[PDB]
Amino acid sequence: TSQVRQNYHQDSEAAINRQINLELYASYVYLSMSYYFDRDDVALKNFAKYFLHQSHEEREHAEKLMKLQNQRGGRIFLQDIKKPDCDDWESGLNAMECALHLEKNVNQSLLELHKLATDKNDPHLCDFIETHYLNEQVKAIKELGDHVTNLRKMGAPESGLAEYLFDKHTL
Amino acid sequence: TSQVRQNYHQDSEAAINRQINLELYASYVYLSMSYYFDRDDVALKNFAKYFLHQSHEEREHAEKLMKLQNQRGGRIFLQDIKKPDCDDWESGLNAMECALHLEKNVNQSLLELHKLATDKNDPHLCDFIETHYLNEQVKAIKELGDHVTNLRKMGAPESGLAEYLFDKHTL
Amino acid sequence: TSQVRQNYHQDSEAAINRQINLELYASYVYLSMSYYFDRDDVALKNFAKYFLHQSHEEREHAEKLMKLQNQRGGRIFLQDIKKPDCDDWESGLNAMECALHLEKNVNQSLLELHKLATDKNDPHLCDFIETHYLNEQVKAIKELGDHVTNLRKMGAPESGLAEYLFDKHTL
Amino acid sequence: TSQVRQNYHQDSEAAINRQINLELYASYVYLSMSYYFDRDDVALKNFAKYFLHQSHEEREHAEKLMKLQNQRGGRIFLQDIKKPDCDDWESGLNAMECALHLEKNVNQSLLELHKLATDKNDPHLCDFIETHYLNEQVKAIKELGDHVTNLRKMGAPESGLAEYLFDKHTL
Amino acid sequence: TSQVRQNYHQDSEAAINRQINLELYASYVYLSMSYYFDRDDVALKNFAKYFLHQSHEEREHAEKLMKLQNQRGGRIFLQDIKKPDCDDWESGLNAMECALHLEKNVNQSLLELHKLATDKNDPHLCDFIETHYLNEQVKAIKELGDHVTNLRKMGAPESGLAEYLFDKHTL
Amino acid sequence: TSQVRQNYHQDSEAAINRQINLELYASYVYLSMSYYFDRDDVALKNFAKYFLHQSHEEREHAEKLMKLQNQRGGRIFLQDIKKPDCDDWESGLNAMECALHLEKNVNQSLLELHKLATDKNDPHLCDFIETHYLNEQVKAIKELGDHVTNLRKMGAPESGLAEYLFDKHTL
Ligand SMILES: [Fe+2]
Ligand SMILES: [Fe+2]
Repeated sequence: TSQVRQNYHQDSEAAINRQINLELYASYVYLSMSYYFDRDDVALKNFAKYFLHQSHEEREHAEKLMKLQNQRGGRIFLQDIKKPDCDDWESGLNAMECALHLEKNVNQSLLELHKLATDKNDPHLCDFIETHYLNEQVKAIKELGDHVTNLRKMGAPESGLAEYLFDKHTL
Repeated sequence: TSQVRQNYHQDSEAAINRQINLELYASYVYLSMSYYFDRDDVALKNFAKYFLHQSHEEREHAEKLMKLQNQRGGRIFLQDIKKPDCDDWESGLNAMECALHLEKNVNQSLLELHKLATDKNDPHLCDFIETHYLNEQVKAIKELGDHVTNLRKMGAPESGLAEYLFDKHTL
Repeated sequence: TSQVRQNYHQDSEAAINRQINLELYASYVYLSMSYYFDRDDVALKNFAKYFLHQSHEEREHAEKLMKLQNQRGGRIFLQDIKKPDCDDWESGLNAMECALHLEKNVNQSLLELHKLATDKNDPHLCDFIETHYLNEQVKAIKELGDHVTNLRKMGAPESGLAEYLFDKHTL
Repeated sequence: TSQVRQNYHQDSEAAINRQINLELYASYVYLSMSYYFDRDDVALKNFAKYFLHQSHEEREHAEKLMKLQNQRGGRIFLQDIKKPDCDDWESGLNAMECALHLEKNVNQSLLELHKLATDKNDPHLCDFIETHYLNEQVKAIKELGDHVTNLRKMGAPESGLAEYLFDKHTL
Repeated sequence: TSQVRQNYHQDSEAAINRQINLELYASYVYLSMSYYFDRDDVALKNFAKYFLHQSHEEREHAEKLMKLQNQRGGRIFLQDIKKPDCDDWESGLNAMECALHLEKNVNQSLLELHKLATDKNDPHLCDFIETHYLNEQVKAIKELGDHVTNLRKMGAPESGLAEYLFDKHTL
Repeated sequence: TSQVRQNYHQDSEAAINRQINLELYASYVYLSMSYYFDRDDVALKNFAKYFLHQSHEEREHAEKLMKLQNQRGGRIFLQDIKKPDCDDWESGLNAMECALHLEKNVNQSLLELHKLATDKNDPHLCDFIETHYLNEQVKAIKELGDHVTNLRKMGAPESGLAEYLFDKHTL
């Protein structure tokens, strides 16, 4: 080769292609969670709106990485998006615990993207990862921890009054 | 024949006359439910406002069917409106369960009105039933199911805090 | 039961339950009259709008009596609403004469409700009947008398120009 | 072939070409009626404005059918537009009776277009006919019936005061 | 089973689950096309904005079908989303031809969904398909046909002036 | 015749009846041209809007002549409107050339209407023709000549870029 490419390794190009697939898969998991809470035998509307907003954010993360790949001079290759591991999510506390578990994995993958970028002397890539992806994750993790603590203290999962009142007052 | 009548069978004319009576009877059942929740030993004001709104909607359904009957060239015949089957409604969950049971019967009657219109080659009547009466019913049924699920989970009927808080936050 | 009941007889409770049924029956009669004048071989739109307004007023009278019954500490019991005595109303002068005949009967029933209330020493009930129901009746009767006199003088019922011009200028 | 054609029969294509010609012919009949009522020995201005509005509506019906034909992938073929059957329309009641007679024929032709569409498994065409053409006809027929009834009752055609007052108050 | 389910077959439930997957796959194909036209050796910005808008529309179609599935009383099951068949799209006329080919397949699948709903006596489902999905498809097909015709006439693909001027003036 | 007729010959009455038919026929030719350019294998939207505007203007010319016939005291007689001579119009330059050829014929017919009015001593008719119909024609002819010259110079008909750019910039 490209006429705009300068100081961009092949390994970085492969790692960006893996992160794009990971973000699309997370967006699909959140979409499944959202429409579980819309059923007539679950019926909690603010849980549903919350997870639909999360699903709309992961997709913007993916599109931003695709724009970076085109700016630096590499080529995009897409893969299959696999289906989520759960079909029924069982409760409102259980979904929050699974969401925490997923955001920690995404954070762990970004940290290795950053160590690869520093092993190759690519300061533009290091600055991109630090500015756009690293503070957002620790904020999301802190919020999900707060939610899980409050739901455990109110008395869920073996109490429906707890999840009804949490649906009303926090979300 | 009448000078405006064209492609309108006698059987359709009798079935429309039966549906008008069914809508008037449903309006009278909702009016009974409403003023049960206004008594001084029940005293729940948002249950009462909710059922009064439902009562005002059924009467508009009936008047729309009468206008159709006059547009196509048939004649209206009215019958006696019978009294409701219950006098005391016992609880707030119990009334929602009876309301669900009533809306399902009205839906079942509309489906046979539609099969009769199809067996007779009357596309104007089929379009009227599909446009004005069929999506409204499935929406009403989905809402009443949501309400019953939430009230059962909060712990009603053997808990007064549940119905007090449901009166305040949902209705 | 009741904790709010004070100075309220059983006979008064039965008479209020009869007046509620009478008001619902009058509302049903006016609804029949209204949709007779909407047919394509009668076709007089302001007669129809006038009788539809009367039908919407009788129903509010009934709901106000139900609220009184709950305020004083009695219990509501509903009956069957019978069908009207006429199906075809024959003319525009004929319907006005039947309407006058019906309002006089309702007035006669209120006068006996008032004499019962005074025979029992119930001043709250006497004040309710005098304030909300007695001047409205004499005003409605005076108006229907005016209408009948004007229609007879213009030359109805054996003149269509008369009822066309009355539909247009007065109503 | 056409690159956009899918699930569209030749018979449907011929029937749409016949309906276009029928709508153009109806527009020409209404234009003749309009300018009859503008003569100095007839002189009724609101009859004339009413029939000119009807003439402007039939032409839009025809243009909408031509747009459908181009959307589905068929080809338009035009024919001769014949002249109306009457030159002098004789009265104001007589023109309304002829107008009713014409709208009933157009309705009868649309009903066979719909039965052809269902015999061929074309749901897009059935939905087009039901949504845009079938309720409009029954409304037009009900209105013309009202007009004819009122004019007969006022005493037309052997009374000029009747048609003068009807020209002034209804139209 | 469910407490809201009435007149809903198992076969319809399986067919809706297949249509959801088809809509998600179409959205992913459009997203691939969009970011091909953003490369530095292709560089056509209005082609890219056009295909990104199409990608955002398919996802709303899918979410609407999921809401229907929950309203009627069935259960959602998700599958893997496969990757697109092409990686490099070769030209601007070539992408429009592939887009036409895709929309025709989606239309063919909806027509069989409708024939299944008719063979089972489900008028609510038939009305849903006719109102929300069938006119939209024929409009999209007519537009893509227009685009392909204009690009072929201007002289593409063996002329860069053609696609530059089409990028500027139409899109 | 008539009580308002004065200085109006029978020959003038027949010539006005012929001009009305000529204007209706021109309106129908323009309507055919318009919907040829809407097909999916022609696809030029501003040619279509231009010819639809011309079609709406010819009909107003005809209605104005009918009003004059009623003002002077003659009687209107209508004939059959024949179908256009072409079905496929082949190109944009070709349609512009046919339009020029049609407007010249209409002008030639108006000039003989004027010579007839002068041979009969009818100054009101001469003033009508001069004020409302004669400058309009020479302006329309000058415009169509401009269009044909520009299209020939750009390189049509054997160049699609020419007609695409003329569609965009002039119309
Ligand atoms: Fe609270
Ligand atoms: Fe240009």
